[PDB]
Amino acid sequence: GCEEAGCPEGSACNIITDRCTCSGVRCRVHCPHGFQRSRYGCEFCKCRLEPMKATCDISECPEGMMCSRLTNKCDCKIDINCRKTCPNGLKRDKLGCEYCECRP
Amino acid sequence: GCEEAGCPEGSACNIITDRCTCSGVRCRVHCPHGFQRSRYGCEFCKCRLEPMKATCDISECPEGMMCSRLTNKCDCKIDINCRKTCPNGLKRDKLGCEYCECRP
Ligand SMILES: [Cl-]
Ligand SMILES: [Cl-]
Repeated sequence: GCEEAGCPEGSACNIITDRCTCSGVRCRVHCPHGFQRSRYGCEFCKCRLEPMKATCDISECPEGMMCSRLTNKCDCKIDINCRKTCPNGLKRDKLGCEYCECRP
Repeated sequence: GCEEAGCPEGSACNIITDRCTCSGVRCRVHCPHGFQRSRYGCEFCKCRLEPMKATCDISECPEGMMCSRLTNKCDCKIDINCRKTCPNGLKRDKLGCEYCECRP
């Protein structure tokens, strides 16, 4: 987890994987609602237009759904019933949810 | 200009400076309206919600205003009357326009 620890210089926290695999924001802009992220979980230097929901828990979620660490809403299917093998791993959608297609 | 040429591997086109100083998108997502950019002019892997205006010319512009290469709208003051010296150069705002404050 880097969501707490933080990251070595030259890397930033990926909010999806909670690993320091991101490059980090190449600026020092003040963003009232924080920085936007790529759908794969890295911040970049553009301000969000509205706040990210602060927290998410499975207990809040509908049947068959779980939290997205990208959106902190119950956006992701719990079971995407996917039996593909991928080198790059699976694609994520715009809500940061994996679905059953290999990353190109 | 990289807006046409394109960029060497490991770098991508900065739409503001038209120099290959960007890292490039670390994905192969299809975005119907293209990728979002940081306010300093680099694409990242999140899809735009609406299209960028395709083209901008000064002739379209109000008095005292010129095109933003970020937005292709007449967003920037032509004269920000700024006589600061900055190592990092001047800040840009969310429309990609310079204004009279040194980058931290
Ligand atoms: Cl911004
Ligand atoms: Cl996206």
